[PDB]
Amino acid sequence: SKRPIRIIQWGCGLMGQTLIRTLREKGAELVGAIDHNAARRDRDAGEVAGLGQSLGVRIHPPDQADAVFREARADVCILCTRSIMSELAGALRVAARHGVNAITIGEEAFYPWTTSQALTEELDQLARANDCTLTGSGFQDVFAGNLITVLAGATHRIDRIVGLTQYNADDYGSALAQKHGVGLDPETFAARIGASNSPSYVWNSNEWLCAQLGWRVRDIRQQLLPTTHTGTLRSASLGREVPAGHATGMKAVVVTETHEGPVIETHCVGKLYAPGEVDLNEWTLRGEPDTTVTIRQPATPALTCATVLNRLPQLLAAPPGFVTTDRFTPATYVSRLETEA
Amino acid sequence: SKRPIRIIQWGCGLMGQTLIRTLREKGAELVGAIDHNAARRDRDAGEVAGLGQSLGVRIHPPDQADAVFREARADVCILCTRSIMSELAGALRVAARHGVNAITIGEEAFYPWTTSQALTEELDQLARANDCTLTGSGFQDVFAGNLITVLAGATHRIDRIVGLTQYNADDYGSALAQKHGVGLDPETFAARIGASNSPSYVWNSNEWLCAQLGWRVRDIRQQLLPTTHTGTLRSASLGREVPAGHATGMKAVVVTETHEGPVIETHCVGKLYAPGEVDLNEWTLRGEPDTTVTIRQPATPALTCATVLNRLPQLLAAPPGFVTTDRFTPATYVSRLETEA
Ligand SMILES: NC(=O)c1ccc[n+]([C@@H]2O[C@H](COP(=O)([O-])OP(=O)(O)OC[C@H]3O[C@@H](n4cnc5c(N)ncnc54)[C@H](O)[C@@H]3O)[C@@H](O)[C@H]2O)c1
Ligand SMILES: NC(=O)c1ccc[n+]([C@@H]2O[C@H](COP(=O)([O-])OP(=O)(O)OC[C@H]3O[C@@H](n4cnc5c(N)ncnc54)[C@H](O)[C@@H]3O)[C@@H](O)[C@H]2O)c1
Repeated sequence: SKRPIRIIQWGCGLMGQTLIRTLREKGAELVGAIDHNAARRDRDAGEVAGLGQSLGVRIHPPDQADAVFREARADVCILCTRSIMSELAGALRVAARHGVNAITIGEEAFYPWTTSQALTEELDQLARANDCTLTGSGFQDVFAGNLITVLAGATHRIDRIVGLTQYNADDYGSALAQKHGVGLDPETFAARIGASNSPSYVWNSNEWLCAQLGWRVRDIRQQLLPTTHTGTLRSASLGREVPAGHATGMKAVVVTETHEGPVIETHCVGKLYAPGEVDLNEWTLRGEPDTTVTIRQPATPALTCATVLNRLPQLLAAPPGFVTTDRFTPATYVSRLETEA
Repeated sequence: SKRPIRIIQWGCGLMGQTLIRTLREKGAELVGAIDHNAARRDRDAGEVAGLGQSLGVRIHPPDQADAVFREARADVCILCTRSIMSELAGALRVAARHGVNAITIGEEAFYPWTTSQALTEELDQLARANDCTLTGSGFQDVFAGNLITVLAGATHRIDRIVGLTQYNADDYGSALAQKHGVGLDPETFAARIGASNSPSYVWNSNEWLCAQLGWRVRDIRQQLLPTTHTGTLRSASLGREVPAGHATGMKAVVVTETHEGPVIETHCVGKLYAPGEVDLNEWTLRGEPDTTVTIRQPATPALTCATVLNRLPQLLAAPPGFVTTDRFTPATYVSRLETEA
């Protein structure tokens, strides 16, 4: 027989709400929900996710996470909270301590082996010790990952891979807007965002490409610059107007050099959109031959969530540890989130 | 403890010439060459492939194929000759009888399990008896194959996959132009091409998609129509002028219906090009979300040959038999075509 995959949603904001709705559509069961947001604490997860029915799954604050793991008998925790390993590791450790597989959309977690080596190695040991799998997925998994490596499989010689990924700061929560300097004046942007130069999502996803292609990274250079508009734009996530000339978000340019020779140059743009702007995804493999792929207006949030749910059967089957998706076969379409009973 | 992969090129026309040059750039060695073409017979394969320096590999006629396989001690035979299994079987039997892995760009061979079931089962048993693997690859492997299934892994619900593939009937040899009815008057086209309704490349590649997605085919419907131009066009492959109103090639529409419900609808055009026409590759996964992917002017011949060479390490490692690429992980970029001792 088959049974529902049993999921704990940790982070019940925009992406977590989409996942609660879509996991139920595919026959999975929400068995726990954790969020620290004062407005969502104590509410039913079905209500917060916009469903027509109460699920009888109360949103618990993270200080009660152990009790929800013990009670829930979950197969997997999906973690949609923060972007950087230091801010994900706490939740991933709770999942691993309970022997529960976890998959996060936190962008650094896609490939954190060099940017947060100590935390990743510690979680890898802890996941191995508790016979469960931790991984990072989301939009990058295909759209800055296997889309490129599938095309590399048809390429004679790669000299350079050149990428552009653009997403709408207002499709996501305050964390993403903050990381992108949305609403900062030019000086504060340069001082807080530019100067600290924290790895953009494509620093890690470029490393993921090199790992899957069998290349060794020899140098990484990133520049973070503010984006701008000629008019006022509004950030719904931060609930403030952004004057013309203030940062509407940021453009990251990452150049990843290899010992082998090929280079990966990726532009990563997260900003408020002026009228008629849309998400972009375009890659060129330069060499023999040159190949250019364009996704026409990728539905970035939907593609992020669908990839996570399609990964779950593989996550359940995966060997224990912190296992990044460069070590998996590509996500396949799964009609039903049901598992052998 | 590694050595060059040893290749026999069977078919030294346009694709075979590209393969002889490219295989060497990736570290493989040409150990045999077969072609029935009176103009290439007895010439050096390096010379025919446009190299500056002779390789000391004479092109042999296929009546001498056994003797060249016995001498060559090949790892792989690349077969670039004909399109349909009945016309490839002769060469695939020679490869298999000599324990040599074979990969063909013959379009039916991509997924021949239902269109040529008996030949496929016969070759499977012959390959298993000789500890070697036969497979079909080429442009379809990614561009009507794993490009679609990688995007399916980011999709919540698939209702329909709709594809358009257009290629230049003049980039390939006479066999492809003939399969497409190039230069036929409308009556002869109807009588020979339209009426027989032989499987277009996307009949087999849509079956390949269903196999990889875990769908069961319930019906396949194809219509073949001639393409036309308003002016005379020239086929370099046939050395023929094609007057306005004669078939410049053919457009296939294949609708592949599954038991599960999703449908794959693929439009496939192979023809002579009027001024400004280019190759096209565009796919839409309709459902949730809708995703459209476009390849800008794919370098279809270069992509065909590069995919074949990238597949070779997998072909060597593959279990014995007729093993279609739906059973492999996607082709990966290979810098070095080497194998153990
Ligand atoms: N493709 C991708 O990988 C991808 C795409 C979408 C979003 N993201 C990332 O995922 C995260 C969530 O995005 P979102 O748009 O849903 O944001 P959101 O702000 O709408 O977030 C979900 C919730 O997480 C809560 N939260 C944060 N830290 C928590 C913790 N330790 N414990 C409990 N609750 C916690 C917040 O209160 C919020 O309610 C962000 O870091 C974003 O950058 C990644
Ligand atoms: N992506 C793909 O899968 C793909 C793309 C390119 C070509 N093809 C197919 O592959 C074939 C080769 O294409 P090409 O452009 O190299 O054509 P080509 O005419 O240049 O082919 C090479 C030569 O093979 C010879 N040949 C045919 N049958 C033979 C046999 N039994 N023994 C020895 N030699 C034989 C022919 O005389 C021909 O000149 C065509 O049928 C074409 O339709 C498929």
